[PDB]
Amino acid sequence: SAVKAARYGKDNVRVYKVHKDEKTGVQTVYEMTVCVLLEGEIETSYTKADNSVIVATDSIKNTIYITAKQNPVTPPELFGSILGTHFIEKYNHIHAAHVNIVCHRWTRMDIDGKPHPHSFIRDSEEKRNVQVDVVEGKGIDIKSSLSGLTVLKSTNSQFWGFLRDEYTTLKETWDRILSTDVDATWQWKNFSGLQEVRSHVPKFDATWATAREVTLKTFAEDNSASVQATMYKMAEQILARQQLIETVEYSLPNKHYFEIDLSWHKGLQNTGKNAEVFAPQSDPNGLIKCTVGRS
Amino acid sequence: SAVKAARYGKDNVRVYKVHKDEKTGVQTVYEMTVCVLLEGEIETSYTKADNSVIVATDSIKNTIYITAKQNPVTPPELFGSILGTHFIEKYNHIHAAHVNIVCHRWTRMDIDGKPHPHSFIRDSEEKRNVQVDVVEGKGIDIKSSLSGLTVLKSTNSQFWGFLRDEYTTLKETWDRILSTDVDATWQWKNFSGLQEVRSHVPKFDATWATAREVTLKTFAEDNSASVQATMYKMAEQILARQQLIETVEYSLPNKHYFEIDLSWHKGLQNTGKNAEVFAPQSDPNGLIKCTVGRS
Amino acid sequence: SAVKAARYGKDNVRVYKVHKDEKTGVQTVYEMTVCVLLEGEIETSYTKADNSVIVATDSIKNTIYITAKQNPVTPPELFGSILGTHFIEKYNHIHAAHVNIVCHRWTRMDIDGKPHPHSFIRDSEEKRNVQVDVVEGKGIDIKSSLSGLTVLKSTNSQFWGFLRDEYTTLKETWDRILSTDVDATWQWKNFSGLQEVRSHVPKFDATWATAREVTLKTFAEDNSASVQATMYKMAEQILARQQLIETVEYSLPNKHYFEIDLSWHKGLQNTGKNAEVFAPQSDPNGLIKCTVGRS
Amino acid sequence: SAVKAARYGKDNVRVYKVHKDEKTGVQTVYEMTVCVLLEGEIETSYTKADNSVIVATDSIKNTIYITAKQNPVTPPELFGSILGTHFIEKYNHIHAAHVNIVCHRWTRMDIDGKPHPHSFIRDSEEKRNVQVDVVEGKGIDIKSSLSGLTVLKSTNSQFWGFLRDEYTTLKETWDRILSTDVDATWQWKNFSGLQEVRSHVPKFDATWATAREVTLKTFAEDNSASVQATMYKMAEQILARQQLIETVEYSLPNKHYFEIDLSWHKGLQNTGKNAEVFAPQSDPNGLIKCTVGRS
Ligand SMILES: O=c1[nH]c(=O)c2nn[nH]c2[nH]1
Ligand SMILES: O=c1[nH]c(=O)c2nn[nH]c2[nH]1
Ligand SMILES: O=c1[nH]c(=O)c2nn[nH]c2[nH]1
Ligand SMILES: O=c1[nH]c(=O)c2nn[nH]c2[nH]1
Ligand SMILES: [Kr]
Ligand SMILES: [Kr]
Ligand SMILES: [Kr]
Ligand SMILES: [Kr]
Ligand SMILES: [Kr]
Ligand SMILES: [Kr]
Ligand SMILES: [Kr]
Ligand SMILES: [Kr]
Ligand code: NA
Ligand code: NA
Ligand code: NA
Ligand code: NA
Repeated sequence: SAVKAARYGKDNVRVYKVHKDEKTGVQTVYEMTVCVLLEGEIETSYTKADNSVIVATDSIKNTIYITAKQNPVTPPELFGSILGTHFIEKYNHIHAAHVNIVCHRWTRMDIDGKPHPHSFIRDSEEKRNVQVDVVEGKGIDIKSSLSGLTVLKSTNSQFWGFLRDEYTTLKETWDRILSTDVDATWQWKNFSGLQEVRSHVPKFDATWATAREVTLKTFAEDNSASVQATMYKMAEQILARQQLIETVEYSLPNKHYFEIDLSWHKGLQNTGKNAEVFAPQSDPNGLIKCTVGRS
Repeated sequence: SAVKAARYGKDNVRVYKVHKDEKTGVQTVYEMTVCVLLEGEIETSYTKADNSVIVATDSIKNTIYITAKQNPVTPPELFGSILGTHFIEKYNHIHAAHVNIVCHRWTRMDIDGKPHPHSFIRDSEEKRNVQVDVVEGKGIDIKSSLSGLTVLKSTNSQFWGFLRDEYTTLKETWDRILSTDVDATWQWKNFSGLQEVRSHVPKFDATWATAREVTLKTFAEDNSASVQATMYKMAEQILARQQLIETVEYSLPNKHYFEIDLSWHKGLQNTGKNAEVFAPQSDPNGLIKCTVGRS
Repeated sequence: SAVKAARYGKDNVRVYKVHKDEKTGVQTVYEMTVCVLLEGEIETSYTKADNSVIVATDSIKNTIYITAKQNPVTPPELFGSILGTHFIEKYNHIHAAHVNIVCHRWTRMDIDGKPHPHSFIRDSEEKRNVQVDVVEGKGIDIKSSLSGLTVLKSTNSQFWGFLRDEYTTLKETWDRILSTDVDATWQWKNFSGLQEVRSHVPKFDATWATAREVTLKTFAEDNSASVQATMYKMAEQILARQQLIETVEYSLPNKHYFEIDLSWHKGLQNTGKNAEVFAPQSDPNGLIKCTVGRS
Repeated sequence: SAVKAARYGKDNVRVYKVHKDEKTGVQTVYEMTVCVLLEGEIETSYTKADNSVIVATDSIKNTIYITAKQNPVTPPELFGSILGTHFIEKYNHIHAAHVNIVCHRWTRMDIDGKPHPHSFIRDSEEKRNVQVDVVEGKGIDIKSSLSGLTVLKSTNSQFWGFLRDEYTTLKETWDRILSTDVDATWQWKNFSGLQEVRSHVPKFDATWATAREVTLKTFAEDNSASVQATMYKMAEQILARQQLIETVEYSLPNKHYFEIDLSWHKGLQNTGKNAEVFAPQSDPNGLIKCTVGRS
């Protein structure tokens, strides 16, 4: 046999960091979950019980904490790039570092209409994520995303004109509920190394803000022909707004809300124009995916 | 043997309702998960295979949908009271209905600074709940709550002066992180029936808003001596603000954030005044509970 | 205001223990999750920032580990009794200790038909639990349970003869699927203290084994008239087999499996006697509860 | 912009099927969760609101049920191949079908030492899965796996000889706990179509049984130098036992169990040879991955 691929490291590393402005008293918090997996000249750890090539996962954990103490943890694209660059530079035999970061929301509280200096709320389970692949001699590949952004519109969604054959029961509709959990990813141009990442730092927060704003506005305003058509509009607008993005990917469940025919009970009218009460369906769910790039 | 207690019904009934103002075009959505369990002269269904006393759980489900079509679903205290009253009035042999409702957030989106007429975001996993126990001849007992309200403050929490003996390792602290998931319950005066509930309807939304506001402000502003001391302040203020509440209950995890001593690595200082990077602990967690009533 | 009830402590304490027979080489493992909440003369911690009455939750955690090192962790009824007795004896002002234990399965592997001395499998997510309430001057109240025991029978379940009115759509059936997650609790006679618990130690494992055996056999063999009727048979048999049990409680979801009418497609027959393919329903679910005691 | 990749379909389709031997009375059950995502000449559904190219996800759901009624659902590799072949054959413009199946355990109960004809237990949360990619003109690519197989050994695991530098705190050990959740995947030789899959049908159940047996025996018997070394032994043995497998992949968390130093309390000895009570760590966790192929 032989090792065809191998990577290893530490997953599920929870990290908090606080910044304290000792002049204003304003504190700012950051919380993430980090995974770092390494690749390199490590096959003998698998084939010959050769632990000498292993940077222990415990040491990778220590390194995450140390790196967070010594550097900014925001934007996550930068932190992940710093962290991944450390492992390929420090260890000659390590040739790739794959850094995944999930950023958790801690939004400053407003108390009596004033932002509080040191109190925060988890205002959504929505995450901001990065995948940063630092590959020796091949630069830094970053995928940024938002996920867990759960939305619903109560009208201005349609679905008609689809293929109809002997497997089809679905009725056409000109007015339905549309709800999803948005998972949106933007793939950056390859960066040559950490200097190039640092040169673009403001673009990371700005492009996440653009992606989120476009997602929400297009969802709210598009009189949707399908999930497919609406998500494509989101992607095209994000590409138009940031030239350093190569592709935008969406992965969207269609979280169905079924009408409930109540006409069997006292002639109650609860379908079509009279539909008020619906049954949210936990499963199954449509799942619609697109990757959009330039033409 | 004999049946000492019995209740049965339908759990996990997902319900959506929309309101459409056909004059303004503004739509408003409501989503909940409902459980209804009944009690009464039902023991023979258990002891003698006598299904004649069973209102089928499927029929209880149907009834939840029908009741949502025929009545307001807000405030949940009212909906639950309507629903529970239906079962004890409709069925002579049913003597109690226990209605639990979890309300899911669908907050109207603001698009370009204007509230959108029909688009919503799940802006938090925080729930608003009710437990409505409708007991024939004994009125309606309501417990209202908020849950899943996750908060953190980065300073202005202390914990010193606790008992120290041979089981104690914990260091006293005058400056720590405090984070919790708030579960706060207010117990209403017994209501004699549905008329009395309806007579107090505006108090339900107002008291939930008070409970939430007091929770957030007291958490943010109290230089906390302990979870115990802070939560008591919340409860006392809520009781002072609504005379129709008899008790307030809090159940709070202390979601610990541990300092990380990095002095083994290059003398890095990350404890005490220099603490910036922390390890959030998933488990174990302190769990602190109080029920507060009038003196 | 005043404190009407209060309890506090440490939840979600994960504990492993190994026993090593250094003569045979056979190792045996135990894994649990423990919660200990204390009550007593603690109100001033809530009302006056008086931490002197607080046995820190961190110290409660330490105590759980220490107690596991110094005593058997099995049966859980005994461990919980030891642990709870410690807090009310050690601390004059602590008057109750509420100990919850969830026991996780680690079943010894059989390798080439021989039990392995030190390798284990999590052979089910089924738990064995205890709730041990140690109350100074009032002894030790134990509730034992099994939970998460998920079963299905493909026939020999019926449901007919239930109440039919204008809310009813459910068809009677003489042959359906029945599936549930068993939560079964047996409540012991009050014990006067730890000596009395210890005097009954073999009964704990024997009664858990009886409860499990009766559950499985009655589920498998009863041509069920309803969940209600079948669960009552389980409870009555357990009471008949252990006189030191006062009550048995079951809480059972009816995890519905719906027929799928396929007659719209090529006349396919998939209902009634021809039903082969079903749609498991995630929600809603019936929920049926009984507490059975002696007559 | 332009569509670079697109796939869509129905996820989370729960399916049960029963087989009834009407001669012996023995019933056998199967339960799965299915996802089917299609690719093909579908870009205009995204770019031009052209729903004519969409086989509705609802219709894909119907098709899963119909296919389960008309064909065996076991082995899952065969069912998935049938299902995926249907979509690329039925629809000229659909060129790939990606079928994921998770198989849930329903193990026949033994009652009084005899297998019961129609009662089953979910004896583990362990899954058997397939990923079947049916690509028009490119055959059928199958990845089979087992997942959620949770194991622990209490000794005969070591970890020493790893890289030690200024980031390292981990102590070498010659005797530790090892616990993981096994995710093991075997990748089949490409099949030309459904006939070739059918020609190998017995190999699917046999190779899953081999993979599971080798996993358990190697875990139990290897005096492990590392997760890396042990998992490689598993993979090499599986490749040696089935020539129609090209690669074996393992993904293994190292679910850490930490010693607890209790020497601060009464000199209690709970480390090294005296270690009995451990703290299972929920997070972080090592994560170790290998893909092994022939040399
Ligand atoms: O927007 C939708 N897209 C689809 O592909 C689909 N299929 N059924 N319903 C659907 N809704
Ligand atoms: O606020 C707190 N309350 C307690 O009871 C406690 N125990 N350890 N830490 C604690 N923090
Ligand atoms: O066993 C059952 N019990 C019930 O109470 C019920 N109601 N609907 N179906 C049911 N099945
Ligand atoms: O088996 C192990 N492999 C590793 O790579 C490792 N790192 N820390 N501990 C470890 N244990
Ligand atoms: Kr962080
Ligand atoms: Kr969308
Ligand atoms: Kr609702
Ligand atoms: Kr608090
Ligand atoms: Kr244990
Ligand atoms: Kr049952
Ligand atoms: Kr199935
Ligand atoms: Kr392993
Ligand atoms: Na390198
Ligand atoms: Na009644
Ligand atoms: Na005491
Ligand atoms: Na085709």
